[PDB]
Amino acid sequence: KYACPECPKRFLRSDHLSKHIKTHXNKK
Ligand SMILES: [Zn+2]
Repeated sequence: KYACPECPKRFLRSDHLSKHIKTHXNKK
């Protein structure tokens, strides 16, 4: 839950990381 799973961006907020990975996840 904590820290990034695919990119060296590791903080301490799992749910900042949820919507970080919801970055890992929509692009326009
Ligand atoms: Zn990341």
